[PDB]
Amino acid sequence: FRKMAFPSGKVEGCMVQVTCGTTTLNGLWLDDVVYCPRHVICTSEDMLNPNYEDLLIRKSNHNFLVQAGNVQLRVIGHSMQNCVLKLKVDTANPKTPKYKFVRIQPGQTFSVLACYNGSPSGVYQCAMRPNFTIKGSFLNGSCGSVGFNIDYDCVSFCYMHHMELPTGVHAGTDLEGNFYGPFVDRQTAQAAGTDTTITVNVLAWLYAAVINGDRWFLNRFTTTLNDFNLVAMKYNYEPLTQDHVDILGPLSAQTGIAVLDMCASLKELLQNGMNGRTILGSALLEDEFTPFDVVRQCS
Amino acid sequence: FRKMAFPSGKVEGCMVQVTCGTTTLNGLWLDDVVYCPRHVICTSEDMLNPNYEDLLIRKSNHNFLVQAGNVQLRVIGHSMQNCVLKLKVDTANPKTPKYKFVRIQPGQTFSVLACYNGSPSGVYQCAMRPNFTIKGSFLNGSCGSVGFNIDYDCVSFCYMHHMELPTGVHAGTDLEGNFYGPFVDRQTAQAAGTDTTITVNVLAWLYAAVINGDRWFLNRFTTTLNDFNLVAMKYNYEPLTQDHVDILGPLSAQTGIAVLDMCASLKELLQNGMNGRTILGSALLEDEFTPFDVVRQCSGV
Ligand SMILES: *[C@H](O)[C@H](C[C@@H]1CCNC1=O)NC(=O)[C@H](CC(C)C)NC(=O)OCc1ccccc1
Ligand SMILES: *[C@H](O)[C@H](C[C@@H]1CCNC1=O)NC(=O)[C@H](CC(C)C)NC(=O)OCc1ccccc1
Repeated sequence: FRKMAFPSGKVEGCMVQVTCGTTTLNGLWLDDVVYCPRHVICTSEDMLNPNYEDLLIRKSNHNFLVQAGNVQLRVIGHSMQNCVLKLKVDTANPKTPKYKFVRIQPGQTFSVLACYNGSPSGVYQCAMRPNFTIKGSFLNGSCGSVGFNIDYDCVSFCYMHHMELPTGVHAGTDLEGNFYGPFVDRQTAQAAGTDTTITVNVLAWLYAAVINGDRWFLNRFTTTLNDFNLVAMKYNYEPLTQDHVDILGPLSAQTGIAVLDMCASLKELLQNGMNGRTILGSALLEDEFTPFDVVRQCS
Repeated sequence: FRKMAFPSGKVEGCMVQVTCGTTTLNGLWLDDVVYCPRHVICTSEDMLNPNYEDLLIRKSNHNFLVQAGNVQLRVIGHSMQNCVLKLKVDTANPKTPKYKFVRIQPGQTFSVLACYNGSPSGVYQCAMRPNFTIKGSFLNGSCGSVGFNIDYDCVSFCYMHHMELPTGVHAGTDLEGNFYGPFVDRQTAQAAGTDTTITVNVLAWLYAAVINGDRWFLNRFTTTLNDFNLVAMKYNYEPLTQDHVDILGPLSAQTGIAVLDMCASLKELLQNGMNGRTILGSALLEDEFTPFDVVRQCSGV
């Protein structure tokens, strides 16, 4: 049982490099449009406090240098949608997959294809934290890298990278240009809300540990849904809903452990700690596997 | 600090399915050759105790179904090389990347593209353990999935998947069909040797901590390589090779911390524990990041 990302080939064929003056970042080329973060139009001084509409009206098509590998693509239009710039190009990307733009909810997961200068560097799995940050691995020049899920050949784009907070976590937008969370695309120190742990994910991962022959944390105690949620909230865990309990149904049926029995197990785990033991090789309770992630990997 | 796979697109374009009778696994299509585990030619019952030379005698080119998606590739020749089958097909794969076949050492990492029915399913980072197993995530029908590194557009294939051991770890071959470790492709009870911690990777991880400012564990001592190796073995840590000292060179230069000084720091951690302190926010010493993985992630490679 490992943190597993989607194969990135369908997205790799869409990455390009976008340059305006001195600033370089990545763009997503679908059909005849290139999507990228709007702060590519900023100089260093601009970034500190930009007025984007005012900055954008002063740009021409030829201020945008888009490169797909060695080939320049000619920009023939441009518009702005929220924090995302849409560059109309004179060539259609032949490698455009079947795709959709989706806005994901907190606790959901996706794969990130980290890119620099329009070239893919690495792929890894992330979750949208409840405070709408993501614990990523991004360096300078990674903006415009996207997050995605893949279902039967259709790529669901859910994230585009824009920045790193002073705490080292990351913030971005959906493909419509709207930030996840209370962040803005300005070069200013920004704090996130207090993060919480994704409870339904922790339970899914505890079920993964059982499917893989680890049971040390189980007990014979029981709990009601409301009594578990009281303890969970006390420990900065998100509430468990009945929808979550249902979503865990297959994992419960597979292992024969009722959801509320696994809740009792996690409650003890939260109140006693792990006593220096590990679960699936982890000294901490892991919350970036969804129930579907566990099912996909285990079955 | 997270495990990051290589982008998998160059390998995805090479995955096909190979069927004999009812047995289907994955194959690797490079130029006009398809590489796959030789037990594709086994029936359910023949896997218990297979005679591969005799099983292959009864096979002809026309007994092999090679498909890229639903499109059949005609097999025009077959041979066995160690535990892999090489199927000559009549079409050169137009998506063949620049590539090499390499045999990796214990402790080296690679990305695995897990495939089923020749269809890629996920990608994750693995390390070759010192007992020559990998802690993989594989299901029925994953055999023939490959593990690989990429350097400057050249894909180095290092692993092809063949089996699961009773402890739940996995075993396989290089792309010349030579098993890593002392395993055989027979459905027999086999057991991985006792595992050990990958010292060179723990050291890499200590350097990564130092690069990020977490350096409380740096002590005022040093040690010789031989003295360190003798103590490390007492803690179930691998001995260091001369090549291990050399691949730590770049991190040693970047931090100004001598490799043998860092060794003496790790020794103190082994003899006294961490005293309830963390390193990169972990209470456990991590051993599946190589020196290259640390560099690759701190740079924009
Ligand atoms: C895009 O390549 C870049 C990604 C950052 C670079 C460092 N790690 C990343 O993920 N984005 C920015 O540099 C971004 C641009 C703004 C105009 C949105 N700025 C940023 O991330 O700095 C945030 C920050 C500002 C001031 C203090 C502390 C952090
Ligand atoms: C090839 O797809 C398969 C991979 C196994 C399937 C379960 N998880 C895996 O990694 N390899 C075999 O089935 C292999 C074939 C022999 C000729 C080497 N046998 C094997 O792995 O035996 C152990 C085992 C078999 C079936 C389920 C679980 C373990």
